Amino acid sequence: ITGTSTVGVGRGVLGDQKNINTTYSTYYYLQDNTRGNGIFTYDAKYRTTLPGSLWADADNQFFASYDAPAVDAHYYAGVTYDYYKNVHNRLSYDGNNAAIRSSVHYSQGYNNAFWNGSQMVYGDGDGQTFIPLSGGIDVVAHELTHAVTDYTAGLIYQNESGAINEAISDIFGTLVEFYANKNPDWEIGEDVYTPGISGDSLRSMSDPAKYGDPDHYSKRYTGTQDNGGVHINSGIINKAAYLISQGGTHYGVSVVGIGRDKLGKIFYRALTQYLTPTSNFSQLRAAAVQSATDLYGSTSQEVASVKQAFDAVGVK
Ligand SMILES: [Ca+2]
Ligand SMILES: [Ca+2]
Ligand SMILES: [Ca+2]
Ligand SMILES: [Ca+2]
Ligand SMILES: [Ca+2]
Ligand SMILES: [Zn+2]
Repeated sequence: ITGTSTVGVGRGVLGDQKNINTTYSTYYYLQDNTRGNGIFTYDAKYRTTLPGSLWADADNQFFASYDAPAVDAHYYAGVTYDYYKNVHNRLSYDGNNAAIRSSVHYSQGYNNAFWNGSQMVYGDGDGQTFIPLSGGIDVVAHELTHAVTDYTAGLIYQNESGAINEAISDIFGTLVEFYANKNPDWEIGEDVYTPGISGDSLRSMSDPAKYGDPDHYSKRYTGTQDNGGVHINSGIINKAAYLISQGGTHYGVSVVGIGRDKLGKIFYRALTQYLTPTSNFSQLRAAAVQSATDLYGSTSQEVASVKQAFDAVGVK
């Protein structure tokens, strides 16, 4: 990890070639010195001990199929870092250029990725439900957005707070996907979910109900599974964010879209200035309204659209 900065080349999960920032010191390591205090990618070697070994490669070429998840975790973490820096003027997830660490090849057949409070972790999937999860830029950015949330609002991962936490990760995962401008959509995980099946995804922001997730507060899940429905009730907020950006009429309520850039600015402000660990949906609405008010004025279209969107999904 002390060495010379260089640039290697490899192929990612989906077979695309990309340049990656590496560090040379006997081996070439997946250590990007160009961004903050660095982006580091580790090999968990099919175990669950973390972080594993800093990824070392003999020739700075990453075309082996074992390499692909590392390439994409390393690259997409850099893209995510760039999004936050360039769009929101935020230096890494803590605002002080904290090193970003990811481990790939976690466990065997593991159909998930997560932020664990210290680092990102990516399974390879079982090859049927998922292919390696770092192949999805929205997934990567979703996970690194959990780190942002943890250092800012600190939304507890349960019940309504947790659903907001999840939605924020989907929202910013999608915004990063649009920033990178590679096949962007309002779906989550499409690139890595069900390689056998075209056109599906893990979750939809444009139509959460496509996969049985609620799109109105009246349909919220009230039981105990999934920490009180954090991945289920996120759909209510996701739909609201989609409406703020894109517009539409939902349960008879019409929303004029204000676009993705303003969506991002409003929700970033809400997250960093107004939300707290125990914020519920009604407080999110208030925070988003206040944020839009701060940015655009109390009689703006932007404020009106935020109100309309939350009315559309039944959040007062
Ligand atoms: Ca190599
Ligand atoms: Ca091997
Ligand atoms: Ca996409
Ligand atoms: Ca997507
Ligand atoms: Ca699929
Ligand atoms: Zn999440």
